[PDB]
Amino acid sequence: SVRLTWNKSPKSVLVIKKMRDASLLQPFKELCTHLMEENMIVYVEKKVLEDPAIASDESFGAVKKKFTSNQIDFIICLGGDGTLLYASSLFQGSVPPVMAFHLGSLGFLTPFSFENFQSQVTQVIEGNAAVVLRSRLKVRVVKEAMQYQVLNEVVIDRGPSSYLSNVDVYLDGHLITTVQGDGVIVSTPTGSTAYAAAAGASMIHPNVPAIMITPICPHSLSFRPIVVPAGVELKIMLSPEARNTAWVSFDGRKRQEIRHGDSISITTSTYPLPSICVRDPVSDWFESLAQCLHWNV
Amino acid sequence: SVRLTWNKSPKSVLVIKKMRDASLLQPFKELCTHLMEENMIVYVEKKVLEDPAIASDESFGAVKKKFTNQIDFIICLGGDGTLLYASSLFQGSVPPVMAFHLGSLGFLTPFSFENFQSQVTQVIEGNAAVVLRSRLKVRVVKEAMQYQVLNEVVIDRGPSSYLSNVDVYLDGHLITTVQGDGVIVSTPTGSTAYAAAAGASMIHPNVPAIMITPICPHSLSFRPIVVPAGVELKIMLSPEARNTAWVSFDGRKRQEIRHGDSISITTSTYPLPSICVRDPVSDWFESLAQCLHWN
Amino acid sequence: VRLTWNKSPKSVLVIKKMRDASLLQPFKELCTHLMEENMIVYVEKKVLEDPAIASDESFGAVKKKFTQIDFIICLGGDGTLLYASSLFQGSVPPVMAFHLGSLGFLTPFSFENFQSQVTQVIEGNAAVVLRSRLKVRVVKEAMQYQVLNEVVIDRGPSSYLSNVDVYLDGHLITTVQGDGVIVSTPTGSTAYAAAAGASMIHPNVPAIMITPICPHSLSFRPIVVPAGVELKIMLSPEARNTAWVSFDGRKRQEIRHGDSISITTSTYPLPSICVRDPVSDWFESLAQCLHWNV
Amino acid sequence: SVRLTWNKSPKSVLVIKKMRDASLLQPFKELCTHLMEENMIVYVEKKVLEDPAIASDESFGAVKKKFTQIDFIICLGGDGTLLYASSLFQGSVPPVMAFHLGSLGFLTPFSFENFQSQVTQVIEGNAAVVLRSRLKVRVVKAMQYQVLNEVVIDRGPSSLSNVDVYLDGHLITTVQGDGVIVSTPTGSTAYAAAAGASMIHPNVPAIMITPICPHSLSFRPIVVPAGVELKIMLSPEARNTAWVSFDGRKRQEIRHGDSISITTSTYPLPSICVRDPVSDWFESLAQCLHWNV
Repeated sequence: SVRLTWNKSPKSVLVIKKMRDASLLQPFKELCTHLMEENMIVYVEKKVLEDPAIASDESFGAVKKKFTSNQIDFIICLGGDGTLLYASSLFQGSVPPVMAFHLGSLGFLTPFSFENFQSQVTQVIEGNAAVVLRSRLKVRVVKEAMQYQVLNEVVIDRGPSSYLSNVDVYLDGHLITTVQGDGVIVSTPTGSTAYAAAAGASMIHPNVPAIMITPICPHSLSFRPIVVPAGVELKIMLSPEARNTAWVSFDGRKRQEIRHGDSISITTSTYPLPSICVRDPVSDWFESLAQCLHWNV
Repeated sequence: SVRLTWNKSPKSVLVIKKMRDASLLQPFKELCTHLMEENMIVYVEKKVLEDPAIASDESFGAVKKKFTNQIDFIICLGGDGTLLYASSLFQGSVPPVMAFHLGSLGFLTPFSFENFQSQVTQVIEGNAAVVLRSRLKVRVVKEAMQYQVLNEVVIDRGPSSYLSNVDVYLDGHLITTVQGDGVIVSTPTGSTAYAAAAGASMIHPNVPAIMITPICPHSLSFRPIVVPAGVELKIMLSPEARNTAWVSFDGRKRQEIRHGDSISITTSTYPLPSICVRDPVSDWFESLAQCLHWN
Repeated sequence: VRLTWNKSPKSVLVIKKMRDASLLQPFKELCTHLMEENMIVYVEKKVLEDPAIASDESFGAVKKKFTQIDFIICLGGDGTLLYASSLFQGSVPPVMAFHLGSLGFLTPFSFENFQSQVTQVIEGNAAVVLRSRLKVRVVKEAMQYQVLNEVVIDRGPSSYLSNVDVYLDGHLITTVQGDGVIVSTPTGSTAYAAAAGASMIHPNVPAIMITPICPHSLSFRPIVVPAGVELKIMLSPEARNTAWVSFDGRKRQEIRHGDSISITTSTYPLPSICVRDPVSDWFESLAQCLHWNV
Repeated sequence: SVRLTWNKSPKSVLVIKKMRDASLLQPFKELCTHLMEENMIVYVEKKVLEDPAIASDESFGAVKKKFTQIDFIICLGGDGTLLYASSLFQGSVPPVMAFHLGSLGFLTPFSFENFQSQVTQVIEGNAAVVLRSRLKVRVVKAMQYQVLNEVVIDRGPSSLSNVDVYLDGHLITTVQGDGVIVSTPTGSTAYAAAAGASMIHPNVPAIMITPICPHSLSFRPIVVPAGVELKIMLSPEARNTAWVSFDGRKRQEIRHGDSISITTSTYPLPSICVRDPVSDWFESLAQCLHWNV
């Protein structure tokens, strides 16, 4: 039940929109006006302020000139479960608190509703609103060097190919299983409702410190989606007696092939992602399950 | 349980080897010598009799010369892939197929290689039980190309990313729109194939039905369904989708399907008969036990 | 599918779900219309004795005209058609099931404009689904049953694992260990069998399902076998305690070491009339009731 | 990485046997003689030393008199003995070492071969342990229970079940079906696994909620933070009694006014690992339930 900690009053706001959506153009204008109305410096993505849709409207040009890594104090995200992934990408270090709004479809990371947004934003800036310290994974891909921070899942699966994958999974140098099938969806508790859920994984509340291992259509019918303690060091590498190679993805981002020499190491990060909740960590998660994924209906 | 009907005594044998396996050389040589001992014409794949392993061994050159709608009986070597190749090579009325498992045992390879001469003589002379395995007549129409599929036809997100939105029409009615990795519409014989890894139930090959199984569906309440055999399926991309989908036929040629393309699936009239070592039922459960660890 | 009455229908057997006030008034409207035509109406003798139906003197006018079955009309959801099969161990006549409120897998017909729908079934030809049933025979150290949805062998007033052997043509296939088994017809694939992880089978597939209840082994999945097979389930000799058998949520009887149960597809199917077609009715039922898509 | 802290050298040992097995009769004699050989008091259940098998054998009568606050627990049997060990210790339970004579379970890491050398290491040296979580359960009609594997609320001698589940005062779900199998991470490999639950390592501090054959096709097992307050009670509608079981112990009947509350206990069960907590758990998966062939 961590409430909040500002230390110094907020002054920098990084507003990130899902883009490529006309429906989000108009609500973006209203929020920026109110945020700019208060004595708060507003950061917006560099590419966002130069789209033809935002450039054509000369009415909004009044505040466009007042826009502007390590000085962001608070993040506002527009969009459902596709924007918070991008927010974590720009912050490999300590990411500030993130408040996500759902305009239409409601996701697992977007509790706040857009109606009466002025009152909700003022409460976060002035008052205290409860947060969930969501866990993240740091993955290192060693080539025979390149870290990543992953919020939902890292997937090691067969890319363009036909043969079943044969990749070995190590847990603290104590090789546990060799998964044969499409792949594995090693994931955080936040990703338990993500693509990992489609593979038969159980749904973990984001306050449970753990790392999940879930196959994608395993060949063995007794292979279950285990979950391991948070502080363990994983290591996934191709088995030496295995034809064809495998591809790795990071929250639906850059895909790079791993061969008989490359190894990926997974460990829980020390820089969590705080997401603000509208009511409380427990009720919002269960409300999200029913409204989005139909947990009980 | 239909046994056998030769009409005329067998004279042509088509032997397919799994290939790319040195362990299959000597048993193949022994079987070919035994078959050539009898007055039976032996057909072997043309590109099989040109490998460096089969060319270097000059001892086998004594019988190498005697090789060669004209096949009466099929002998298969390999596990669960050789019968796929045989079905691919025979788009019409495929003759009876007998499969031998040399090491690993599959769902389509009941016969053991020990005392192979006696088993082959019994199959040729006597009557042995068969399973008339069903196949699918998939037709892909472009904005023209039929295939016969024994295990499964898969429509999934191929060399690309992002979710999939493809519509499934059954007898002209949109039954469902599957979102996820894809769908594994398959025969009962494929119920133990990759369709099984996606959560499908295990259907005995004497059940006349067609299965529909998703690959990691987005909705938690979307269970595999099985539909009557004599149904006409039709899978095509949803109009409100951007990324195209890729279709595979038993792990064979993959072709991307765009908005204007549709695939139609219907039970074939040319089944694949596979001879059983003991009976059509017990062999399936034995294969489930050892091959797949059913319990 | 090409329904022929041979002789025009004259006997109608109406079964109500009972213990439901909401079904009292709709029952009155249908019986008046059915009695309006020159058609003998059969109703269960215990139906016309409830205080609710006796108190209303207005309906007493046609109560006397109630009373070899040619056609069956059912009211209720997924619980009435099971009772309809119970009274007919032989050739059950076609059954038309109405849903008032909740919609089930056995009840396609909507109660609105029931007069037009009933007249079409009586006069015109409608489409039917020949639902498969199981001839279950229990032999002690003989009681024969007909089961439409499922026969379940599981622990009852006790709490321990189960070790029961499943024989298939004398070639015992597995010893299921866990809660039990839900051997069932395709019509029961949208029932308690489905709650155990069974795939949903269209009722035109002629096969028999075997679905465990919480099996102890992780790699043990529901199987479906050809319809014409003879199943035989009996307790394993090296197993303590006993198991209990249920027939569509009906009488339970304990089976001990010497008792065996034999299951075989019946030769007397249950014809259920569909509103549009055998296929699209089933898929609509999946979405509206079991949420197969959402 | 805490391993063990005896503080005071062990002097009291409670040896509990799975019983009802002739194969376990002989190994029981060997261990008790060796444990009594060292200057260490041995406790045995009072009903154990009265069976015809133990009374008839006059050879073992030499030390039968010397049997008699427990400092260390030795268990014989597979996955059925530590449940009995938890029952006798509702407070702080001492370290528990379990031997698998034949069948290999999840709470029984130690093998009986070269037992004497293994016993000396535990008494003298330090061995790694798993602080397994337990659930304190209150049934209010205030009879508490401590549960190691699972508490099950399911239909019993009857024929669906409509029972409500509350989490910190909020109705999270209403489960319809056979019932709910709320369990600890140690119970994830127990009958909770047969219900479709994922397999949780016993070092993950969480509480699992899993249905038993739920009516809805989409009702996935959920796992919640350890320090949360569960409260399960019958729905006001669908008046039919449900039954509650605690690791297969006394099955009670819950009516409309009965409530069951589940929270993580503050008295864990320390089970001694054989080589290390991580590798031992994966070894048990391969042999017991054949996880990935």
